Amino acid sequence: GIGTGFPFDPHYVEVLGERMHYVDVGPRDGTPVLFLHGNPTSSYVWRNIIPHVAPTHRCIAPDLIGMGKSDKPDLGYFFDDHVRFMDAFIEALGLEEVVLVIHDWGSALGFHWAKRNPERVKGIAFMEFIRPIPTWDEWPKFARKTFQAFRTKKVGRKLIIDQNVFIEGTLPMGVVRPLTEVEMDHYREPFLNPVDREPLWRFPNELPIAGEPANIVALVEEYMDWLHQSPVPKLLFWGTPGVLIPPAEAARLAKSLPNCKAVDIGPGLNLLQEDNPDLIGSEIARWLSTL
Ligand SMILES: [Ca+2]
Ligand SMILES: [Ca+2]
Ligand SMILES: [Ca+2]
Ligand SMILES: [Ca+2]
Repeated sequence: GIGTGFPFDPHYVEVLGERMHYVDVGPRDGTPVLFLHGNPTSSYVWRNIIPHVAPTHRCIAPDLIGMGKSDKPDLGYFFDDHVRFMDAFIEALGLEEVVLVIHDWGSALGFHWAKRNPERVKGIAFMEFIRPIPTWDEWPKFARKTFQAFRTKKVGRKLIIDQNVFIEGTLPMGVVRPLTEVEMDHYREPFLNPVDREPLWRFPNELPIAGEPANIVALVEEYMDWLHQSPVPKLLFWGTPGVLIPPAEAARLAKSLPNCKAVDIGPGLNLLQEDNPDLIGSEIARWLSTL
């Protein structure tokens, strides 16, 4: 019922000497909409949101370096690595201003880029995004020991790299409805070879939890500082119970952030796109027409 196909012609562009894959549809009339996925997804996660937006706006959805159909160089796949590649991807497309639609680690990339380039951002729609997590008590109990293991020396790489737990297990556990075997094939494909799973493991180790990694905590705090000042139009989707963003936090941010509307998508964990793609895509399209 929720679409499982990926009916988008591949686009490729060389970025720092590495080929990155992206979706590019819609009319080049006006401001393009840049969709940024997180862990462990790809542009596949936007496949049922894009068709609501492409009738009126150009839609661009890259696969992060080391993910999706993009090349897979020997990197640490730290956040800093993703910043370098995403900075250069956006410059390769010869764009000017954009609207961002961002999720999970794609939201850290998007917010950090918007803070450094605010004249180029005409709106941000965001969901289940990277915020500072003061203590492990704010991580959902049902996932807490596993994410602590992900961040434990030796233990975490055995789970994520050798056993592929983030794809086989954490991914479906971040979706309320069951994922199909075709959907799982699309998500599993980039990571069928264990040596290619480094980004799946480095990302949970980059989460800003209880002050560490200090560099991530600092950068995320700084773009949240910017978001609390900037007049940029903001659209916050949120679900219950969520994962990164509990309902109480969405409610706080909908009052504190300027020019922000919050949208309740109903039941949702992390991949809100997979539980209510039609509300998310439809409401982004309505919101775009008011900018
Ligand atoms: Ca090359
Ligand atoms: Ca650790
Ligand atoms: Ca299933
Ligand atoms: Ca602050």
